[PDB]
Amino acid sequence: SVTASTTQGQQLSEEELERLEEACDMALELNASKHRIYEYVESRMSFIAPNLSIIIGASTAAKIMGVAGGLTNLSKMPACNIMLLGAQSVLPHTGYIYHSDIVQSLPPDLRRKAARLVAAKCTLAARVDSFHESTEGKVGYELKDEIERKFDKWQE
RNA sequence: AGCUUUGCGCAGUGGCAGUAUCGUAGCCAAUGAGGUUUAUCCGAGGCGCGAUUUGCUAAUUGAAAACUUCCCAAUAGCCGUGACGACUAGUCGGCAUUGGCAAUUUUUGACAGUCUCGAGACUGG
Repeated sequence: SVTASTTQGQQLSEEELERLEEACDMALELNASKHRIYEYVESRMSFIAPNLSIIIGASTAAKIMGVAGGLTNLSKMPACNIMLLGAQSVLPHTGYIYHSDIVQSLPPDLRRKAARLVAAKCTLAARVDSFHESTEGKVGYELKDEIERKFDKWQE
């Protein structure tokens, strides 16, 4: 309001205002579509791979389940490849679980090691939901408590 | 029967030893430590804290450097002299101590160097 009192800006057209209006309307369409996709992918990924979704987050769980080629290919991958799963001058030897929110929830030098912590345990989680045990996700909850317990252990 | 591999133990030669060797009871660690190289790859301990027995010998200071001393008194050659003694003023033997013992015959150095085949020669300017 303070800088709308002094804008130094000229008015738009009617075509310019309606062009910006439909641009903002399709932008809200893209935002609501993104959140609809997010809700569906978290629901169906908590059904398909509950423990991996609990550890990493179900969108990144779906990304590393897809680029590996499903759960039954994600299990028989080691922990040192699921770290680099989704890789490609921005950061090297990084996968989809380096740019996760739970691996960016810490200082920038605390990052790489944390990737190896989230890659290993979720690999266990991936193996745990390659067979259909722990459908409620208790292995994911226990391992995720272990993850952020180690994160709080490293932090001050 | 011989050869031989791997791990461990013992001893020995040699090498290394504070960017070395360990402890860790605190935490983490193959359910993955730690990764800038080659990363759909590698794979072992890591971070902190804390360390760096025993016998022998030398040397120094110190009065004393840790295994059951100092001090006084006396005892442990010959020419003269004094007595005692012996033998005829003289001689001899032993004992004793109240002066002396580097000037040719002795005990305060004619010795030292050299040369020749047990024996001699040369020099000491």
